[PDB]
This record gives sequence, C-alpha cells and structure tokens, in this order.
Amino acid sequence: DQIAELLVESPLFSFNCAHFIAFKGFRETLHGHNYNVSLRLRGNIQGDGYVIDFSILKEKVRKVCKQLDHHFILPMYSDVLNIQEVNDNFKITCEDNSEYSFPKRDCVQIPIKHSSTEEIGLYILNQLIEEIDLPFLKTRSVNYMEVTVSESPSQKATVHRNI
Amino acid sequence: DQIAELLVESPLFSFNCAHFIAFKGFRETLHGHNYNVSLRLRGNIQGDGYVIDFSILKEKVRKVCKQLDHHFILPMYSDVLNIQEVNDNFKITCEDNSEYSFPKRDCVQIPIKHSSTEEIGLYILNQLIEEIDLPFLKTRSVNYMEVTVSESPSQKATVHRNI
Amino acid sequence: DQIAELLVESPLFSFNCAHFIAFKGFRETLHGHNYNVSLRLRGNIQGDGYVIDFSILKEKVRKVCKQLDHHFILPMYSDVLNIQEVNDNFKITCEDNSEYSFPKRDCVQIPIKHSSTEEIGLYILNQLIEEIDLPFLKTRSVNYMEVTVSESPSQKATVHRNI
Amino acid sequence: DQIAELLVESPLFSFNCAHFIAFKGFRETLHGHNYNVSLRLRGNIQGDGYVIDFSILKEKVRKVCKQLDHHFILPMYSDVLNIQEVNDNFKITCEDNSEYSFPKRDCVQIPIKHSSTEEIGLYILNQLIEEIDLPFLKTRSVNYMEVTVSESPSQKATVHRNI
Amino acid sequence: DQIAELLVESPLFSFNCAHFIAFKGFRETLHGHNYNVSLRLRGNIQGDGYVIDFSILKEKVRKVCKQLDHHFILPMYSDVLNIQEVNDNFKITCEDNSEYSFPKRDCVQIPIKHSSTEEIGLYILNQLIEEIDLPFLKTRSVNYMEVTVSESPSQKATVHRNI
Amino acid sequence: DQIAELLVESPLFSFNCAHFIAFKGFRETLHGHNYNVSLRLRGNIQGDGYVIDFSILKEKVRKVCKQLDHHFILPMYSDVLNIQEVNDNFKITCEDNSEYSFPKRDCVQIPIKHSSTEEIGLYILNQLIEEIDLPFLKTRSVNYMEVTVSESPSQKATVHRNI
Ligand SMILES: Nc1nc(=O)c2[nH]c(=O)cnc2[nH]1
Ligand SMILES: Nc1nc(=O)c2[nH]c(=O)cnc2[nH]1
Ligand SMILES: Nc1nc(=O)c2[nH]c(=O)cnc2[nH]1
Ligand SMILES: Nc1nc(=O)c2[nH]c(=O)cnc2[nH]1
Ligand SMILES: Nc1nc(=O)c2[nH]c(=O)cnc2[nH]1
Ligand SMILES: Nc1nc(=O)c2[nH]c(=O)cnc2[nH]1
Ligand SMILES: [Zn+2]
Ligand SMILES: [Zn+2]
Ligand SMILES: [Zn+2]
Ligand SMILES: [Zn+2]
Ligand SMILES: [Zn+2]
Ligand SMILES: [Zn+2]
Repeated sequence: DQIAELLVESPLFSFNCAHFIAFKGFRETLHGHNYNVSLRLRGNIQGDGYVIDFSILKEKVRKVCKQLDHHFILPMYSDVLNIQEVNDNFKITCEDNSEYSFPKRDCVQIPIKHSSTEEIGLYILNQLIEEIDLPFLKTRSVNYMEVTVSESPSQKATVHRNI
Repeated sequence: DQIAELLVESPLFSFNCAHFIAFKGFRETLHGHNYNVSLRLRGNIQGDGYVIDFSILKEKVRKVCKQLDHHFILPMYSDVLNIQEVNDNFKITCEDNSEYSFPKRDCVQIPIKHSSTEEIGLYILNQLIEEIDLPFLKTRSVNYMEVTVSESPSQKATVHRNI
Repeated sequence: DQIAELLVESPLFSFNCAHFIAFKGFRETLHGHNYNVSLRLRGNIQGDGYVIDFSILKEKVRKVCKQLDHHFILPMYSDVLNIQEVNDNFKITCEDNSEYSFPKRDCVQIPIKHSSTEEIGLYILNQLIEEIDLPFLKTRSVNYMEVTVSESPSQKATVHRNI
Repeated sequence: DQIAELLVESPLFSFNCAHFIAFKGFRETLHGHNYNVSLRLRGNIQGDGYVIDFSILKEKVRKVCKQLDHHFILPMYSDVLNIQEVNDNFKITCEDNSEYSFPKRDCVQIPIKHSSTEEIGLYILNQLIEEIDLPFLKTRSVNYMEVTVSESPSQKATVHRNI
Repeated sequence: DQIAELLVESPLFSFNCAHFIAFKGFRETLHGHNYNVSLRLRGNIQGDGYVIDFSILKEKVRKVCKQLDHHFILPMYSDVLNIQEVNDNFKITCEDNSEYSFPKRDCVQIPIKHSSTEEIGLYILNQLIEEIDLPFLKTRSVNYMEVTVSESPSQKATVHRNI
Repeated sequence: DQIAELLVESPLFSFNCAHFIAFKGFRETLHGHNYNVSLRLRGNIQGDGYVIDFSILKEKVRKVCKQLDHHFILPMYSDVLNIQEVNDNFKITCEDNSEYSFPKRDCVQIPIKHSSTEEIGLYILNQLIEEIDLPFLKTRSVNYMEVTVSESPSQKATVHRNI
C-alpha cells in the first residue's frame, strides 16, 4: 500500500466576512477579511488511482465556505459578549459597553467562543468531515484530515483530526 | 530625458475592513475584505538616479492604508442609506428598512456614495496625492499617478490622474 | 465623469486543454496546459457605483472558459493540417505525415489557424464580447475590452478591442 | 548534529503534458496541464554548510521534468485501456470503445496504471532518487525524500520515501 | 485541549543582504538575495482564543529580520576565511587568495561557519526564541518552533526546535 | 492586421546581485537582491501565428540576466564614487570616505551612474534589444519593447522604447 497526501487550495475556497475579536480585557474594532481555507488529507492510493477524488473535496470545501461567506461571524459562545435578539436583529454589547446591531440574516451564528483563526479552523474542520462524510472517508482509507484557515495570507492557523 | 514608471505593491498596503454595497434597488449583507492598494506613477529619472524614492511612496501608501484599516467603511454620501448619530454610534437604515448600528469609532467616514472598489480607489488616489504632496511630485517630474484597489485579488479597479 | 479600469483574474478562469502548434515548416508534439484568462475593461463609473458589476464579468469569463476546458483545441482553419472526419473521430494528418486521431467529442473546433496563445486570445475576446453583449457593454459606458491568455504563467498574450 | 529540511520549488520544474484519467466505469476527455513538481528532503547539515547542494537537486528535478514535458502521458499498466502499436503510433481503445491514436514519439510510456497525480508523483519520486543516486544521498545523510506534483496549483499530491 | 499550528509569512519578513558561500575547496563570487523568513509553531489554543497572538510573532520576526537587513552577512566562524580588522573595515582573505574589504558597519557578524541558508536559519531560529522569550512561549503552551529561510523563493531551508 | 502584446515573466529571469545606491549626499550600506526582469512587447500576429516566438524571448532574457547574476553591480559612471584598480581588485571610495574592495571578477561593470532599479532597467532594455537584434524584431513587426526590473517584488521600475 502506498500513502499519499492530497492538498486542495484555491483563492476560491474563500469566505469574505466581517468579525471582531473579543476576550477578557480586549475588544477590537469591527473589520473583515477574505478568509481562505485549504484542506490536506492522507490515505492510501486506491485501485482507481486516487486517494479520494479531488472534485469531491473541492465541492465540499466550496459548500462550507459558501455558508460563511458574505456575513458577520457571530461567536455564539463568547463569555465577553452579550448577544441579544431585538426584533430581526442581533444586538451585541461588549465588556466596555460598546454596542453593535446587525440584521440576523447578515450574521452566521457559529458555535465558537472567539472569532479567531484557530477556532474558525476547528469549526471548519468539523463541518468538512461532516459534509464529506466520515464513513465515506473511511471507505477511501483516509486517516487524517487537516484544515488551514487564514484571515490574511500572512497569518494562518492549521488544525487536524486523526480519523 | 528618460521616462520610467514605478510600481509599488505589497500585501502590506492593506486595509482589512467591513462594508456593504447599497445602491437603488440593491443592498447586500455586511461582510469584509482584505483590501489591497498598489501605486503606479510616471516621471523622468532625476539626477540622483530615481524618478522618486520608493521609500517615500511606500511610507505614504502605508499611512493612507492605516487610516482605513480595521474599520467599517461608511459611505457618507450614499443616497440610499439613512445615517443617524445615536449616542456614540452610527445607525444606518436601508431602503429595505434593514438597520445596523456601530460605534462611531469603529467606522471610517469616507466622502463617497458607495463602498465600491472604484469609488474607494478614487478616494485613495486623492488622499495619496495629498499625502505625498502635489508640489513635491512636480519637483520630481511626476506627471501621472495611478491607484489599483482590490477587494480580493480576483477583482481590481484602477483609477488615475494626470498631474 | 470618472474613468475606471476593471480587472478580473483568477486561477478559476482556466481551461485545461491539449494542443500542438503547427505552421509552415514546424510541428510540435502533443501536450497541454492549464490556460488562464484575465479580462480588463475601461468605462465611466455609473450612478450605481460600478463601471459594470464584477459578478457579471466573472460569470461570463467562467462560461467561455468552461466551453474550452477539458478538450483538445482543434484549429479548424490551419493551412498545414489535414483534418478528416472518420466515424466519430477527427483524424489529423500533418505536413511531416504524422497522424493523430481523437474522438470528436474530445475536441473543441475553434475558428483559428494556429492554437497559439495570440490566436486563442483573439477568439476568447470575441466570444466574451458576445457573451457579455455589446449593447449591454455600451449601456454601461464600456469603451475598451482586453483579454490576456497564458499557456503557462511565464508567457502571456494580450489582445484588445475599442468598442 | 543539526537536521534541516530543504525544499526546492519553481515554475521551472514543470512538464506540460496531455493526459486523461481512465479507471473502471470512468473515462474522461483528452486534455492537459502544466504539471509542477517540488522536492523536499531531510538530513543533517554537513561540514560544508549544506545538507546537500540545492544546485544538484535543481539539476536532477529539471532533468526528470524534461523527460515528461511536451508529451502525452501514456499509462502503460492500465487495466481499462487497450494500447496497440500501429505503424509508428499508439492506438488506445477505451472501455466505452472510444479510440485515440498518437505518434509514439509524442507519448511518454510511464509504468503506472492511471495518469493520476498520485501515481505520477510516485513515479517521479522513484526517478528522482535514481537520478540523484541513493548512495550519494546517503553520503550526505539524507534520510527522507518527498515529491509534490500538481496538475494545477489548486490540487496537489505528495508522496515520500524514508531512505 | 486542542492543538493548533500557526504560520506567519510575509514578503515583509525579509533581509536584503550580500553574501558568498565558502567552504573547503569552494568559493563563490560576491552577490546577494532578498532573504525571506517564515515562522511556524504549535501549541494548545488558550482561553483567549489564540495559541499566541500573531501580532507578537510578527513584531519579533520583523525585529530579527531588520537586524540583518541591508548588510553583508559575515560568517565569523568560517574555517576557510581569514577575517582581519583593518582600520574601520573587515578585510576577508580567501583560500584562493581573493581579497575583500568592507566597512565594519556594512557587515553583520553572525556566529555561523558558512552563510548557507541552513546555518542562517539555525541562527534565526535561536534569535527568535530569545526575542519572543522562551518562558513566555511556555506560558502560552508552545512546544514547537520552526523557521524557514529562503535565499530565493525556489530554495528554502527549514529548521526546528522542540521546546 | 491584429496587434498582440506578449509578456514573458519568470522567477528564472533573475540576477542575484550585490549593490549599493550612492548619489550626492547619500550612500547606503552594501546589500543585495534577487532582481527580476520581465519583458513586454507589441507587434502584429504574423502568418505563423506568433508575434515573435516566446522561446527566443526567454532565451535572450535569460542570457542577459545570466551576465549580471552572482556579482556586485558596479556603476562605472558614478559621479560620487572613486573607482580604483588595485592589483586584481576594484577599490571604491565614497564621498564619506568609506572604502570597499572586491575582486574585479566578482564585479560587473555596467555603464550606469547609479545602481538604481530605473537605470538597471534602461541598461537591460538596451542589452535585450541588441541580443534579440533590432532588425530581427522589425522583421516580426515588433514596434514596442518594455522591461520591468524589480529589486524586490514590492518595488519595480518599467522602461520602454518605441522601435
Ligand atoms: N493567534 C491569533 N489568531 C488570530 O485569529 C488573531 N487575530 C488577530 O487579529 C490578531 N492576532 C491573532 N492571533
Ligand atoms: N464593479 C464592481 N465593483 C465592486 O466593488 C463590486 N463589488 C461587489 O461586491 C460586486 N460587484 C462589484 N462590481
Ligand atoms: N508567441 C508565441 N505564442 C505561443 O503560443 C507560443 N507557444 C509555444 O509553444 C512557443 N512559442 C510561442 N510563441
Ligand atoms: N485524487 C485525485 N487525483 C487526480 O489526479 C485527479 N484528477 C482529476 O482530474 C480529478 N480528480 C482527481 N483526484
Ligand atoms: N543546501 C544549500 N544551501 C545553500 O544555502 C546553497 N546556496 C547556494 O548558493 C547553492 N547551493 C546551496 N545549497
Ligand atoms: N526610485 C527608487 N529606485 C530604487 O532603485 C530605489 N532603491 C532603494 O533602495 C530605495 N529607493 C529607491 N527608489
Ligand atoms: Zn481580524
Ligand atoms: Zn464586498
Ligand atoms: Zn503549448
Ligand atoms: Zn487532468
Ligand atoms: Zn547566494
Ligand atoms: Zn538595494
């Protein structure tokens, strides 16, 4: 058996989003990024000549990216933000009493504590494994999945799961 | 006399900002970008061997970028947004009655009608000529200034002035 | 009125194709490329804040690229190739008596004399103006259209039309 | 002793080739790519200041690439292609009865089952170790060799050998 | 606990320097490079949402780069160079009796034997750990630090320390 | 007749050199760069399908680059440097009385006043037209030649000649 590592990466695997980091003692101003995602995986080359078809990987990365793209990333588990539902908006009040309000539909509520690159990457990795499907990955012999997310190309975070 | 065209471009000449486009009949959701700026100019090579010192160009592009970076870009002349001052926030009401509110300090109020790439580029070009200084540019023989702004590397707008 | 130049460019605006150059006294071996296309245009910024919406440009460039992608590029006007229809194949006989045969469906018959970068670019430019629609371009004030095609990133050809 | 990992990568380490994937139940149309190869290795830094001279690595990667470049990649061990010698051509008949014919000299016969990125990478890795020479690699303390091949920059396969 | 790997990389993390390689039996001519440095590290994501703040990493990489930038790199432990102090210059005499002389202030004396990419990388790694501070890295849970240095983008050396 | 513009650009069209800028009132420290050159030209597409064969352009750009590569760039017409021949070295004395000495063979004597990007570009343009040959360019209908030189990718100078 022959192991290969596949990498799919593209300026297409992007989500252009607004965010701000907040944690204990720190809040920054609202801004945004063209976030980019790459996926790496390892398995044995199968009888058909592939570890797993690149086209499936690309389809599923684009799908996950598209869910995030063109929204404000709202970290629904933050311990330093007060997230209120007001009519059809989310109102966010910070530790320093700063207030934001956005239409709910402009936001993507993500089960993270901070909109950091690291926590966004963990979320995406989990979503990708779900979307490609873990049993399907195992049929293809895949035993390692790894996502890299960048806020900007100069700063990236990479997370993995052995499966 | 020998003409040369200088180009300065860098992932450093960036402003990571939130925005949304609105015009008659169209509003999009809040999102953001790593905007990037390049500057091109033309003049004669001077006796010192330069058209104009690259380091001055870089300093002034970084300065203009830094003013925008890490904010929401607020187009203060939009004919389809109602921009209200509420306490220490800007409240923005759209044609479709969508409402946003952001701390004033999180916003940069820019004298444009739309936060399009084109209008942002025009603004930056004007600011750059002011910051480098038009009489200084003329002492160096510069007769053409051109800015390229990208929301994402795949889509760029370029504007110029003959001076 | 304010002129802007728009550029759309992406590793997505690709057509991965087989070809070979043939002209009088020269034939090369069958090979291929990841061809890439960029589009540049000029017009006035309209009241909506755009010269013309980038999304329309991207949609139409992708459409033209997709027609070419994943085929052999067959220059149907070559004066040095004998192009025969044999059953459901094209059989190509060269000046040096070299012979090729490919299923017709694997080929894209393009109204060019040589599969050079230059002639491919001319073809794409014409197709793009047709697909975006010339009257529509004129409604947006566009007066210049320019395509760059590369066989490989190190060698590109650029063609334009004033409209 | 101090371990270092060397990487050599260049748009020069390219082979511009035609191919098509075929496996049980699947055939695609003839097309091509600018394939790109990078080489990574690990060893101890030697007394001369290098793990192994980059110039040797580059020379040998270019040599292997040049053997493939500008041809159709013919997978000589495919279980779904019927590969016939007809005069000075190879005639290829597929499971769906599609037929191709190319001059033999336009083809590179490679001891692989599929012209996938993965199997091409395995072939290149083996060829590179042969060309650099395994005993020479061991004199330099090299204990790991790894090749990355891309059909297009967005999709890459990486294979390695511990030596 | 969740491990993440952070990467910071930028054309900004550059040192534009002159050098030449010399070892037993080999001297090359004086030349230079735009050297580039990237830093990778691993640790657990902390309660604040980061492994360690990217801004600290960037600040410290820029600081180390700036110390080297715009000088001749003088390997002070070379066994094949005779390094003499002459007035306010360093005079370097080679095995082949070639002689150089540079103002001392134009040189950076680095505790390496050869100005190879590998040895420069080792030096930078050590300097970076000192500048970020090893106890601080350990407070953040960082257990792995890795530097990549390139003389040119096509040839890179990577070194690491487990901490 | 159909005009096309050809561009050839590659990390291969490089010269890795040492230099320093000096002009009246300014001297900088010795350092270096991976300089890069691109060539753009315009002409009509000829009957063979090319403006001019890319391979000729590439060959001649590589040749010019190779002459400069791996040396100190010595501006032989500087009005602020005293350039002395001492044995088999060049000794350079600056306005501030700084002194350098390099073997003559490590230097390329270039007929420029400053080793600026602009003046290096002018020199390269002239050399390229000579190497490709002006009458040959005219046989191909070429009427415009343009060189871009960068010290680093963030700062480029472009010069042209109408022919
Ligand atoms: N580690 C880290 N992750 C981030 O997402 C991050 N974002 C910032 O804006 C500043 N530092 C950061 N540092
Ligand atoms: N021309 C143009 N300029 C933009 O800034 C723009 N932004 C978008 O989000 C979509 N289309 C655009 N089209
Ligand atoms: N001008 C030019 N156009 C091409 O498409 C081209 N293709 C080649 O393979 C070699 N030279 C070329 N030269
Ligand atoms: N894993 C994988 N390897 C390939 O070479 C490949 N080529 C394709 O055209 C489509 N999917 C692929 N998938
Ligand atoms: N391994 C290696 N390291 C270098 O820094 C290096 N520099 C050169 O100029 C030529 N070969 C090299 N080889
Ligand atoms: N115009 C310009 N040309 C150069 O070559 C240049 N080099 C520098 O080091 C600093 N500024 C520069 N400015
Ligand atoms: Zn951010
Ligand atoms: Zn946008
Ligand atoms: Zn070709
Ligand atoms: Zn393919
Ligand atoms: Zn070097
Ligand atoms: Zn310099």
